[PDB]
Amino acid sequence: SVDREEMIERFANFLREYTDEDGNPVYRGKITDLLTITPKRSVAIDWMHLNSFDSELAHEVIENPEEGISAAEDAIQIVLREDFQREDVGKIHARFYNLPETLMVKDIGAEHINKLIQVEGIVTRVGEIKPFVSVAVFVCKDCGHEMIVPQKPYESLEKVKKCEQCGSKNIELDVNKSSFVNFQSFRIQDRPETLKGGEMPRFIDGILLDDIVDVALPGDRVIVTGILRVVLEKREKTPIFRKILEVNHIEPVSK
Amino acid sequence: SVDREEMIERFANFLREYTDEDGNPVYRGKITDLLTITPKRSVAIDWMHLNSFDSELAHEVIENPEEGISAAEDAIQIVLREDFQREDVGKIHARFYNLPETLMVKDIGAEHINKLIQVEGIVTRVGEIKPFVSVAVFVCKDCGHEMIVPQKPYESLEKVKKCEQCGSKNIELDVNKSSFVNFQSFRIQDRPETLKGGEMPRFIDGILLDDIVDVALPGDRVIVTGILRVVLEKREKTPIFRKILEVNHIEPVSK
Amino acid sequence: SVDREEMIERFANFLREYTDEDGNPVYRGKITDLLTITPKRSVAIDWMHLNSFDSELAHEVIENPEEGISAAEDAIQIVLREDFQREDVGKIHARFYNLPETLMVKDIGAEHINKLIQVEGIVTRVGEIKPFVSVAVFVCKDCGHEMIVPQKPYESLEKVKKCEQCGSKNIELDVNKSSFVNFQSFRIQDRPETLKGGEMPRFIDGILLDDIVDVALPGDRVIVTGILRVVLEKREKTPIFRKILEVNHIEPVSK
Amino acid sequence: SVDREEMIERFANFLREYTDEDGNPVYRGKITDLLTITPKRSVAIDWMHLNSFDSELAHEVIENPEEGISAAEDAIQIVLREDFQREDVGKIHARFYNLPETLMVKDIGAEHINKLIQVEGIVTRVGEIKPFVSVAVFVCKDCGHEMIVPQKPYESLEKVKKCEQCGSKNIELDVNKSSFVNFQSFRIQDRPETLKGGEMPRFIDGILLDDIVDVALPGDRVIVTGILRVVLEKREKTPIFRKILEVNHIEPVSK
Amino acid sequence: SVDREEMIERFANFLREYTDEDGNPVYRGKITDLLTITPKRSVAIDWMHLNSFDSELAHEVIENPEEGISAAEDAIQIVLREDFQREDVGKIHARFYNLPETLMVKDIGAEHINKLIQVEGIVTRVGEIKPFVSVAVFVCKDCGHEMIVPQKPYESLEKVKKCEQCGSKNIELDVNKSSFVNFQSFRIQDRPETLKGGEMPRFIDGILLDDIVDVALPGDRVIVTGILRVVLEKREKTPIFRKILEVNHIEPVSK
Amino acid sequence: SVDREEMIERFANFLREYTDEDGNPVYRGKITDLLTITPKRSVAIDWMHLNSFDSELAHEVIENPEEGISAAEDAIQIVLREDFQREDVGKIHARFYNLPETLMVKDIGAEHINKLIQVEGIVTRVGEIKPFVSVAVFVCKDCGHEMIVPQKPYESLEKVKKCEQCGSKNIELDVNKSSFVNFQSFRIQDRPETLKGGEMPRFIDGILLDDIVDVALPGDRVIVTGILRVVLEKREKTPIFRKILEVNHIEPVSK
Ligand SMILES: [Zn+2]
Ligand SMILES: [Zn+2]
Ligand SMILES: [Zn+2]
Ligand SMILES: [Zn+2]
Ligand SMILES: [Zn+2]
Ligand SMILES: [Zn+2]
Repeated sequence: SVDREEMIERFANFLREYTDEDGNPVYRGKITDLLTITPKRSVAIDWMHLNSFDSELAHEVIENPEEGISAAEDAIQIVLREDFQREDVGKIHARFYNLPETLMVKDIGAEHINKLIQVEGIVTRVGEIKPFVSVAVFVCKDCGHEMIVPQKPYESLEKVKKCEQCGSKNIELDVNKSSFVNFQSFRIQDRPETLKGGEMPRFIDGILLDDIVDVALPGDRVIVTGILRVVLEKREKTPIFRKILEVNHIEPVSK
Repeated sequence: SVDREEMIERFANFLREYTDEDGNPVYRGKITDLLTITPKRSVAIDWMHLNSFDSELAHEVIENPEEGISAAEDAIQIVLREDFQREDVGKIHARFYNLPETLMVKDIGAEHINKLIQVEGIVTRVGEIKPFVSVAVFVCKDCGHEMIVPQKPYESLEKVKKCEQCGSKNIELDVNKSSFVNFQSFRIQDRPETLKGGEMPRFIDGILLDDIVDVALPGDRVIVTGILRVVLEKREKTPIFRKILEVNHIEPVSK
Repeated sequence: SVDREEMIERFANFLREYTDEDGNPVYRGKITDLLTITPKRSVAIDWMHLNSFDSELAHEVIENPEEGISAAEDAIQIVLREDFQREDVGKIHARFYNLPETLMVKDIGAEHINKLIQVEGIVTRVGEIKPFVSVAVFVCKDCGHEMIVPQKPYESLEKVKKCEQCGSKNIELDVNKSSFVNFQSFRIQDRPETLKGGEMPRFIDGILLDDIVDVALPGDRVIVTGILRVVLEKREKTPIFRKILEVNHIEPVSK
Repeated sequence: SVDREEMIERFANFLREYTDEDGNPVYRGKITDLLTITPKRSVAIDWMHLNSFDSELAHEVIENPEEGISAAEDAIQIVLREDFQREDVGKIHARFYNLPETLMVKDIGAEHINKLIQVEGIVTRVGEIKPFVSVAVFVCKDCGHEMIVPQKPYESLEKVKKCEQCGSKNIELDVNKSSFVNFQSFRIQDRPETLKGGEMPRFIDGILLDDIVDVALPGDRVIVTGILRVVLEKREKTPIFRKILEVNHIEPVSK
Repeated sequence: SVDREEMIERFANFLREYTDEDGNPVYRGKITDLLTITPKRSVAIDWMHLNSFDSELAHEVIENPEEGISAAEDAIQIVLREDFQREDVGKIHARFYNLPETLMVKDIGAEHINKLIQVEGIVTRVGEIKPFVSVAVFVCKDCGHEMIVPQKPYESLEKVKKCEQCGSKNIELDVNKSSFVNFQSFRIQDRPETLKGGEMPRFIDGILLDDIVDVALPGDRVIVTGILRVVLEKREKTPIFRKILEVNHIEPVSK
Repeated sequence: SVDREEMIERFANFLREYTDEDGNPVYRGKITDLLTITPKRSVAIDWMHLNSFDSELAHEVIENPEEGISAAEDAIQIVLREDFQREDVGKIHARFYNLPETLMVKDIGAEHINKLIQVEGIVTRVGEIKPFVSVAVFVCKDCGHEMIVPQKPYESLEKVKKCEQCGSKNIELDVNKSSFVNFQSFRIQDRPETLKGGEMPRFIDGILLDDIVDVALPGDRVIVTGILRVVLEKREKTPIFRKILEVNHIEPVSK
């Protein structure tokens, strides 16, 4: 594998040095679009650009999308600070698109768990848009100590009943110090055009966070990139799992 | 930010010194209307008046509506005592209206949590009117000690199983010493006129207390000001939240 | 307020000394009607009579109906013993009627909790008639000690898991030593004649005990007097309350 | 009241000495009918006979039907042993009929709890016939000790988690040593002939044990004697009760 | 009663010595039919044969069917070993038929609990055929000790949370060492021919094990012999019971 | 029985030495087909081939399919390493087909528990395809120790609340180190052609793992081989069991 520390360096270097056919550093341009009047909160990164620049790294985001995306996001922060003199910008997402192989909902299985995959499909359902705690801060009601606990949208809420410093059992979730972002579920199934003869469309539930929330409604067909995540079924006692697609990138397709 | 102590002083000074086009101190007049035969229990404050008089403070009520409204209410109490020789008047509400930006139900999201927002919409549902304990007094059944515990209409009831003085586990809610006000839920969604082409109306549940209860019924379109509050969903184990609008001001709009 | 001890003295003196236009002590007469063949178990008291005789006390029953009615009932017991030579008569109810202001079901709110109110309305529902334990006696299955615990018809049953004398956890409810009276729920809402133009009738659930049970059925319009009581909603975790009218006096009205 | 010990003596003396118009000791005859080929398991006792012979005792069965019926049943056992030389006969029921006042289902209330009452009515429902443990024997799975615990058909099952001798928590219900009798529920309501003008028939659930099980079906109108018993409603937390009629005697009436 | 030890001796002697009209020992013949190519797993025993040979014992199987059937089955095992030189044969059932009195479903009651009864009726329902653990073997996951716990098809599963030897709480049900047989429920009610004039057919649920499973379907009228067993109703807190017929012998009847 | 150690040796020798009519070692060929471009993850083994080569072993897979299949799979791994110089190949399934006796769904019973059986039938239902943890790895959140716990698709998930090394109660399921395969339920019942005259089709639920998942849909008639497994019914307190067929081999049949 590729070191975390090192992976960032190669991502920084990719952003600032990759050029298209005419020599324009495209990622410089994109990183610039984070600074305008009505800015963007994320950088869409074309996998093919990355693969042509550093294919070893390109493969490591599909194999380890977690440390990969995190590395890229740190890198974006670096070039902002070093090259644009901007430190006080928020979380900026790294959103990879246009992956080598694009598979169908029916093709998704155990061999994808924790790996970035591209999926074509059609949106069947969309949730209402609720707040998610991306980072919860628990404050000790007694000694006043603060504890930072990042959360995961597909997992359950990780509380902490005991104070890490004084050890009192009087703790609460501090909504002001905590970090919320918009959250939205959606369902996506295989497109009935690519199927049948008497076949059954399979589906997959997925989640959308922050800036990519609300991009789609029922009927829209889409290409989405994401991580395939598993979580045990309701009862929490069967060795069988429920699969959710933590979306990293969406875009419509003109039918 | 602005100090609590200081924030009150600026609010007092705003109430007694702000004048309209002709020089009538309007808030003096309003504070006066608390003392008539069939009095009012609140002072509607026009944000624009405030902004023109002290814009730093005006912005601090939208950013910190909790300490802001509380400050204003204390100030009302001060001018009553100092300028009208009235101390025995009850809780008088500070109700801010006419905010700079007025957003739609569909626009409400994580970025509004704990911030005063203005919302235009249409009332879909209204609850029946129940008593709420705005302040509960728990009395020790054993040593007879009294404990004051203010409540929040959107949160759950905060009991106290242990006596703060003698430490006995025999305590009850004393309905006479406790403070009740009327409570009423309502639902408000985006107005179908400002939507569609095939779009879905989003909604938000909201709460009404004391003097503003029962001001509206299903069908009425309204402009409401309030705080966007979050509370975890039923199960209390998912890091996803339910959003409620603790209303600070309502008024109809003649359709 | 008025002392409990003293309040009784003034009620005794009201019963035996108040006379109508011709000088007949009406309450002497009423107290007498408790002693006939098919006696009554309560004395209806006309508020106006009381107000004209002792208005300070008359106001204290509307403000403190609990200690007020209780005081009056003790007084009845006194005149029975002192003036009729009767000690072995049961609980005799004090039932106040004809109060100064008579409000509607829609007018009932937080500002009435624990205060005697008069309400006009129409009966929508009536419960089946069940036994209520007005006074429960718990007996220790071990040391045989007896403990008296008066109950409230709108509250839940107050048990006692521990023996007050020997401290054994083997206790039961002794049905023979305990005191039961008939109990009956009913619903009353605003009369559709005093409403609408497109308005919604509000309702209130209420309870009837002992001699006043079974006085009314669905369709009958009535004027009832009673105490407005609150109790938390099902879950027992929301600071919102359910309101029940513990009836102190009912009478039909010929429509 | 009348002593238990003594009450038996007067019952024995009633059975063997009471004579009708011609001098036949009727209860001797009845007690004799317990000994034939297809015997009876109970003695029907005509209240009027008893009242004319010993009215003090006759009133004590209506006031204390529990110790009264029990006394009578012990007495039957005495005359069997002393006068018929029969000891090995089973439980023989004392079943009182023809009481002074016969009231209607709608008349039944809190003033009857634990008192023998006569009721006329019509059977609406009958249960299927299940076994009831009239006496449960619990055996210690460890030290083999036996404990006798009589049960009540309207109450719940009284277990015993702890051994009275060795104190082990390994105990079970021994079906062989335990005593079972047939049990059958039924519903009886006021007869529609004795009602209306727009009136609602009230009902009461009742239970039948052993030899009187299966005596009636839906449609049959009956006069039943029995004890009015109370037991708390489902939740077991409201001071309101459910009333059941533990039947002591039934007989049809030719409509 | 009759001793267990002794009871077996008389059963052995019955099997090998009872002869019909011509002197053929019929039970020798039957015991022989356990040894053929497609053998039987039970010996039907005609009660009348037994009664004529040893009526004291014949009555003890109707009074104590549990120790009686068990005794007979041990005896079959004895003659197999002693007279046929066969030890490795499985559990062979003793299935009694043709009892003196044959009663109807509606006649079955508390006076039959734990006694072999014959019943005529018609099959209304039959369960699907599931495996039952006739003998469960629990193995200690820690010290590897094995514990044998015979089960009852009408009772619940008797686990054992603690190891009888080392006392560890890590135990599981070992499916390989445990003994399973086929199980099948059925319902049988009184035949509508032997009823009515406006009468209601009563029913009884029953169970079938091992070789007698699947012998009947809905519509078939049958004569079954079995034990009447009781078990408490769902809640497990009312002293009322549910009755099930543990079938010991079935046979069709040509309608 | 046959030793585990030894059983493998005989299986290795069967794979590499068994030849058909022309002398081609068929299993060499099959093991070869695991190595191509789009390889297979299992070796279908024809029972008849095995029976003709080593019938003692052939019978031991039907009697002990668990240790049998496991032995065969180890053997496949041996020939791969020793004869193909391949060690890094995954789990490869041993899938036995064409057994001596092929029985019907209605014929399946307690006498098959834990034995490989062949079943003909028709597919009625098929589950959606979920991930199953074939091997769970639990990691200690405290001392970082790893524990391997193989799971069973028909059983429940076997957690481990205590750390095997440090003994901390802070443990979680590590999805990355854990092993997942696709899982799919299906229902199969007797074919209506081989039945009736007024007969009822019986059914059996079954499970498919890994490479054999998704091979069939409702309507397809099939011959499947598998293990008959039992597991207690929902409540987990009745000695009755639910039967599931852990499929070891499927194939369609052209109707
Ligand atoms: Zn702390
Ligand atoms: Zn205290
Ligand atoms: Zn005690
Ligand atoms: Zn014991
Ligand atoms: Zn052990
Ligand atoms: Zn550890």
